Amino acid sequence: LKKLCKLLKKLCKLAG
Amino acid sequence: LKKLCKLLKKLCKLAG
Amino acid sequence: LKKLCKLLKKLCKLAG
Amino acid sequence: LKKLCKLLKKLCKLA
Amino acid sequence: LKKLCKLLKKLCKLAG
Amino acid sequence: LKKLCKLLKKLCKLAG
Repeated sequence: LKKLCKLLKKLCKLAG
Repeated sequence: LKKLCKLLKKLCKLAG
Repeated sequence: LKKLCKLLKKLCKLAG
Repeated sequence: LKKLCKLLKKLCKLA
Repeated sequence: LKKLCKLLKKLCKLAG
Repeated sequence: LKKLCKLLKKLCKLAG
């Protein structure tokens, strides 16, 4: 999923 | 495994 | 996203 | 929960 | 990486 | 945390 992969990416950015 | 769940929880905590 | 973390938390809880 | 697990299964399988 | 895919698979297996 | 995110990015980049 491109949606699952976009959400994981935004979780990483918000956490960093 | 119990380590992965700990990192996923902390990622979310920081993300939030 | 809040649901992903929420689904990931349930996944980790059921597994432990 | 189960759809996510298949998406994860599908992600690892697609890589 | 191959180790991540293995734990995710274990997390799901156990959680069901 | 940073390692997990780097791996997830790759999994997502390799997958598509």
